Amino acid sequence: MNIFEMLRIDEGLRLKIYKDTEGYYTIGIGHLLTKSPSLNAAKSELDKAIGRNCNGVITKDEAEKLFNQDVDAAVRGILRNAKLKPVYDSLDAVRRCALINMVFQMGETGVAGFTNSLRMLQQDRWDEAAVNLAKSRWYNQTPNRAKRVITTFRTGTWDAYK
Repeated sequence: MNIFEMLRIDEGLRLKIYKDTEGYYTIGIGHLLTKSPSLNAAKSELDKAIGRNCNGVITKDEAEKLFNQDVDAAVRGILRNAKLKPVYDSLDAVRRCALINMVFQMGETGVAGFTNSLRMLQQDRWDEAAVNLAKSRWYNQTPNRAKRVITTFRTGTWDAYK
């Protein structure tokens, strides 16, 4: 298992514009297009992202490309984030993927607010962090995914992903 595989499992893959769990326009492998209600805005952002007139549809390769960019950007985001980097540096390989996953899903900023959990993670307090992590809107709104991520942080294994 690796980050791509994991995320691929958590985000699914769709070649047509779709609405995510929060109702926002997305495509590919969880690639957010816009928070705007306008499908036109979305089509626009999509064409700008891809570099051609897609008319709401893309190819698999195109999707994978955005995906690569997105994972790369999150890693980097992390590495540049003063609150996040240290955490990431203290974690083992598996747990690193769990952190990237969150960041991909919610943004560096959002993640950066999990102050208490992060601290616990830093200190290797697995179960404590897991409990704290579950006390969140995140958990309450997308429980299955959250559970997967949580478990991963909890155990340092890929069991939740089989």
